[PDB]
Amino acid sequence: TFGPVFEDQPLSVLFPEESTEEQVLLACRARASPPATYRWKMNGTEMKLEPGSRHQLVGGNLVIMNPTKAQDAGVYQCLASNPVGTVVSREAILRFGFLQEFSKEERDPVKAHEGWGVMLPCNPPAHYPGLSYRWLLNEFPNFIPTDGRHFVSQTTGNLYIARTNASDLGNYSCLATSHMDFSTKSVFSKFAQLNLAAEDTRLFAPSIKARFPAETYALVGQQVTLECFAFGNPVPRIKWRKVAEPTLQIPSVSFEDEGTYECEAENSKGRDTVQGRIIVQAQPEWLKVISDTEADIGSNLRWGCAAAGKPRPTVRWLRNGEPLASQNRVEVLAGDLRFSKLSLEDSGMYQCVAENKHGTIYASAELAVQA
Repeated sequence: TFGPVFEDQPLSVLFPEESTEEQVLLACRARASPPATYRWKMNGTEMKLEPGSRHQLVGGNLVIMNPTKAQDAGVYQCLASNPVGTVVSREAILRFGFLQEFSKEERDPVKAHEGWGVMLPCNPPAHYPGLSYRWLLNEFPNFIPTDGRHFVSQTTGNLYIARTNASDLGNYSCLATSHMDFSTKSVFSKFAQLNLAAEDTRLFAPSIKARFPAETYALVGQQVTLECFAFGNPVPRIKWRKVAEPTLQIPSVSFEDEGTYECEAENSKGRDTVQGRIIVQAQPEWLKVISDTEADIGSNLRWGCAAAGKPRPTVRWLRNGEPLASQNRVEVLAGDLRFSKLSLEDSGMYQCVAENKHGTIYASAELAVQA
């Protein structure tokens, strides 16, 4: 006979607001002898799963009836125990995917001058997760092309023109698109009128008005997009370097791509520059983990775990899914479990828990003290 070994664990779920399914599963199972009983935790609080209930346990599996952001969004964790002891699953995040439509309330007039640079605000509906942004001239689907006189941000979704013309006269609408697992959804706004008053004849050294953060935090492998677009006359040219498009794309980052990046808006009259720093981070991943150990009574044990990733993660310890700190019999150091002479009250499940700002991983094993 033996203690619980996880055969499947809950993974984070993006339940789309809408949906046909009137429920949401969070999987969990463990092989154990005798058969393993299950418990659940939400946001750190334990779950009441009861008879005539809405939070239903189906043999290890958590099934939540009619889920809502306002009631169900959060962090869930499975707990698998039997006479031998408890182990705890990875945390799974339950999030809700939605996109509202723009207000049927008309847009604020945005009037500028010909030759002047002008920004048109998207100001988009409530949404999760992040969106694509395109803009529309007069009708649908009459798209604005991104060419250098035009720029649509993928943060704010605001349209930018560096210099206005006679060709830019018309009505404008922001089209927000959400991409999720089984559905794309595009919503667009009421049409704002761009009025263009008397032509300015003057020239302006470029001013960057679409910047990118002082610092940008990304994981290894992530796509990275820094935005840099500038007002100016004549139409400024975007230049990038490490210390020719307005957005610098990094298809998959390695650690080398860390450092200060510089954007140069430069027309013939001057140059505006902007500097930001990319920090390359990484998830905790298991370098070494504890194994099911069979030990004699009164013996000693050197147990250990270590994890990679930036920043260097912190190794916790759990006994039967309970925060373990150093105590009479047991010694604790970062990722080290030293048993100063074993008792039978040690025969249980143990886990090491490595974690940083980016994630928390788990590794478990059974201790069996024998005579």
